[PDB]
Amino acid sequence: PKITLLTLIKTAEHWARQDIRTIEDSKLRALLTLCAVMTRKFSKSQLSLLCETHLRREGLGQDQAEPVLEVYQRLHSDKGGSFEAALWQQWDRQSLIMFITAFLNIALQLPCESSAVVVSGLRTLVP
Amino acid sequence: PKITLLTLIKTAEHWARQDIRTIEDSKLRALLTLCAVMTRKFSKSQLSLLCETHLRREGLGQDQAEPVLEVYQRLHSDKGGSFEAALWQQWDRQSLIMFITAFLNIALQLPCESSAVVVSGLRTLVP
Ligand SMILES: CCCCCC/C=C/CCCCCCCCCc1cccc(O)c1C(=O)O
Ligand SMILES: CCCCCC/C=C\CCCCCCCCCc1cccc(O)c1C(=O)O
Ligand SMILES: [Cl-]
Ligand SMILES: [Cl-]
Ligand SMILES: [Cl-]
Repeated sequence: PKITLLTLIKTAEHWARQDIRTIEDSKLRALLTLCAVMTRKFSKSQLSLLCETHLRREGLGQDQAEPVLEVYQRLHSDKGGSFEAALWQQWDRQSLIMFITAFLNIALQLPCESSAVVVSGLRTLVP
Repeated sequence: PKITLLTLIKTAEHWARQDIRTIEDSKLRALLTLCAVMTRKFSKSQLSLLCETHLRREGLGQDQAEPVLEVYQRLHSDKGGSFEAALWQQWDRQSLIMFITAFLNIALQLPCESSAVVVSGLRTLVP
């Protein structure tokens, strides 16, 4: 199966509605990759909104704004999956589960662009 | 209307099939924006394949690989729509229409990730 943009979305849709509390680590690791790839499909200007929506959904305090944003920024700028690998090792299983579940749900709802000029023009094309 | 990843794909699907000869400059300009945004949803490592697929579809020789790749590279690394705007100025309508039609078609079929480790993992998640 070819990993097109659409296939990537469809995959996120499926796993967003799954109970992943008792999946294998092999699939959990892949889901983290899915989150990283998806993060890089958003403009860097949307990371702050992604962080905001994450805090809101999971009911985290504003004290977690800095660390949650950092995770998204370093995923967005990750190369060779070095940070993604660190995140896997450093965090426990449950923490990764909740983070992944949150993102997959958020990602499908948030716009991938913030630029007003770009958004204004793209809205004229939407069927 | 919310410019999500899915909305972006649906807009590309629609306009890929449209005969965009005789359309207004406003919408033709917006389509160029769509191409630029869509280009940056591909990993840098896929630009070479995007170029190759472009040439083959349009029936161009390999002598056109360098100029076509340059366009995709500069769209990919564009900031503030600087290069995007220069394309509009420099290019004629037909050169721009042919490029847009070409891209919108090929983009929906090609993978947005090349890294075998990423692809291998994401493949295990596809429903
Ligand atoms: C049973 C033990 C007592 C429990 C109650 C008292 C202990 C409180 C902290 C225990 C972790 C719960 C999540 C809160 C931490 C925010 C997420 C985070 C931040 C930074 C590094 C991480 O590695 C993580 C992470 O992995 O979650
Ligand atoms: C097995 C060999 C590894 C050693 C190789 C060389 C050293 C370092 C590798 C790269 C960073 C290693 C993790 C530490 C920094 C990212 C961890 C993180 C992530 C997200 C939020 C955080 O708040 C944090 C955090 O504060 O830790
Ligand atoms: Cl941490
Ligand atoms: Cl902990
Ligand atoms: Cl004009």
